[PDB]
Amino acid sequence: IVGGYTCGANTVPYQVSLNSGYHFCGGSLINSQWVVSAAHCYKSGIQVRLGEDNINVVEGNEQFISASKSIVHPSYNSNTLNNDIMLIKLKSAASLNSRVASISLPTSCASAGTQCLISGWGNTKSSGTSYPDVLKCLKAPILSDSSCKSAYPGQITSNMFCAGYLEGGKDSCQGDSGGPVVCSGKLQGIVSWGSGCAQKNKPGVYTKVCNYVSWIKQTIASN
Ligand SMILES: NC(=[NH2+])c1cc2nc(-c3cccc(-c4ccccc4)c3[O-])[nH]c2cc1Cl
Ligand SMILES: [Ca+2]
Repeated sequence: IVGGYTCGANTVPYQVSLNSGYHFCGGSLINSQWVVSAAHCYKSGIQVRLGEDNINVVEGNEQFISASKSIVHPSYNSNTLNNDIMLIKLKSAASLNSRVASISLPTSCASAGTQCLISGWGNTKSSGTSYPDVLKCLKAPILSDSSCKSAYPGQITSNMFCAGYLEGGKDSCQGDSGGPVVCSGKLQGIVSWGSGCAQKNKPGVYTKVCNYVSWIKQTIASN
């Protein structure tokens, strides 16, 4: 997260870190046994780390659980990143509490101008690589579809939306991918892609979760 702030330990209880010996992507807990992340964050050997703040220090509250299976969306396109969503089933259910809680799925899509909270342990520099130990937060609005398509002509599908600041300076970045975009307490987006981080007129693009609620529910119900 570039231009953001320290969230505060466990103030984002649904945030998870996907780990394979290092943190590579974020994700969101939606119930005690399933996490939603981005399809391009898929790899085998994933350990989901819940209740984290400093990802390099066991401070207490952490629960490390192995993924039993990862389900990348069948229509995920790695060249366009269209349908960039994946569900991860945990080997055992997590113990929920105030520090580890799930976030709700939306019932309707959000409108432009909605202010949302984006969080993660991704890079904090626009130019260079500086990864933080603790969780960073950023409040950012959903942009209009016309501004998004103007920024990324020909690359935005109806399963994506832009959020951020066109002036640059504040944005999500590498390492934040797969993590949550929460608006009014509902999970509306997943950190997906953008051109660089915090560049002027190049906002972040997020997977539009409201278009996948039936898919998520049906997939969880049959697995
Ligand atoms: N808001 C943005 N401008 C942005 C920049 C990103 N940059 C990345 C990114 C860059 C290189 C590698 C990865 C990566 C993907 C999968 C696994 C590990 C790293 C990224 O997510 N993801 C990004 C996601 C966003 Cl939304
Ligand atoms: Ca820790």
